[PDB]
Amino acid sequence: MKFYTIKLAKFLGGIVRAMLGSFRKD
Repeated sequence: MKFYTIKLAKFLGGIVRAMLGSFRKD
């Protein structure tokens, strides 16, 4: 494949945490 598929997945998987990480439980 474009191999960029794995790269993007990581990129999103990096931001996904950042979003949730943005909001703190307490």
